[PDB]
Amino acid sequence: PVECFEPSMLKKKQLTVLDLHPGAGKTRRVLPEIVREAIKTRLRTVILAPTRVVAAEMEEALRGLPVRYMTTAVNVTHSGTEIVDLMCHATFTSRLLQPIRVPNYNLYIMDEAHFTDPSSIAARGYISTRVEMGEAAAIFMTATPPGTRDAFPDSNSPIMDTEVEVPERAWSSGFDWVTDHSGKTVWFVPSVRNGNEIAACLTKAGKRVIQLSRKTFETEFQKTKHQEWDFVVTTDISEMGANFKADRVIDSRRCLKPVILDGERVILAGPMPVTHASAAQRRGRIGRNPNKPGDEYLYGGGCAETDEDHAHWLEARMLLDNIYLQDGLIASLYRPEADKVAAIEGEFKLRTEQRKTFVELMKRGDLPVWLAYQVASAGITYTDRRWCFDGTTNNTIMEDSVPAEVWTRHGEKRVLKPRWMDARVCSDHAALKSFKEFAAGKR
Repeated sequence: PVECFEPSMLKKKQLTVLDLHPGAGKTRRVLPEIVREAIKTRLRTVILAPTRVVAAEMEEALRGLPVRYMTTAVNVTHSGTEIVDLMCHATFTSRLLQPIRVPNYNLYIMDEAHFTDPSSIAARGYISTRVEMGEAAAIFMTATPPGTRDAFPDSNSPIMDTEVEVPERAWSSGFDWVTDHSGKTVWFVPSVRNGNEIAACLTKAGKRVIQLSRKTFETEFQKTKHQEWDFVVTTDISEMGANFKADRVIDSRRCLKPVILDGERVILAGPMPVTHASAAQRRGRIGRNPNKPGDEYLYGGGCAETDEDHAHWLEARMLLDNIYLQDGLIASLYRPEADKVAAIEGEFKLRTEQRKTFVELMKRGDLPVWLAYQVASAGITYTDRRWCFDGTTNNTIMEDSVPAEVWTRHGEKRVLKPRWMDARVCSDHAALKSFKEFAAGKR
């Protein structure tokens, strides 16, 4: 595997995967070395961060170098002469779908290039296709390169890996090893609700617990830096952009993931096995300090053998089939990922007007890719929300165990019952609030 950057990697037609184990200095050391060389050789460059949190960490590593930050996660003074841009994976792919002039970047740098968000998968397909066509160079950085299946990468200090029965519910006995520990534990859970139950159990046992989710990360993660705690109970939000001074990770190795059932609806299936890349990220929270040997990773089962049931792979093809490349050429998925989907290239290419609807439903509408595709390919216009109310009864959306209701643009209170059901529009309070506002015609 390639673990060291060399300037020769910046030549066109080169796609290099830098296999950088957790704690090896991917962002603090390697990324600045790449960016410095790119600037010196006058290469127009885009740096692709998986999240806003990671984008902000990159600015710290790149501080003082001329980078244009195309994210509101960073506020610095641009000189206007920067040739290096920085944006999130989703921003990049979203811009590819717009009628804009996507610059001809000579170099693409993708951090956390294992990320399986549809926009990340699609970005890797676009980038790798451009490299194969001879138009650019790319560097993909990750602890787990796409196509590899090692959940136990290297670390700065040896990690003790033990498979155990991991509790996934509150317990009154049977798991003394959880609470007998005198150190600090990061515990990964599949959902906020599940974490609430485990955190409540630990708190009743006298432990100090901080809970992390996407909603609460900004305020609560700071508390892990400045307050005493025994346990961090966190969703997958902490697989990237989050480090802890801990000596143990507990990982049930399960997650929820969207799955398309019978091509007809999307459910949040699981909890079911996490991917090797995710398990490696979770484990990678510990074993980071050479002077603190003895860290422990306690895990509850195996990783996903196939992630092909994950809806994100098909969604990535829906995005890529609708990104213009050259004379109606369609990019392929990155080769080590290409067999995760069984659709023919072009199956999801929409004609001009339906494609514009698709794009607007994802951007302004903030709908999942799969759902936006169903609506746009049905010939529905962006502002016509009648489909949110005319599904079959089994598509009724519930709020607190009663049918959810919305005041529509036409002044009628109607039960939310979309023609196509995607569990991601109502999987938590924030999602449901957002979909209600969409159904009411408020955006």
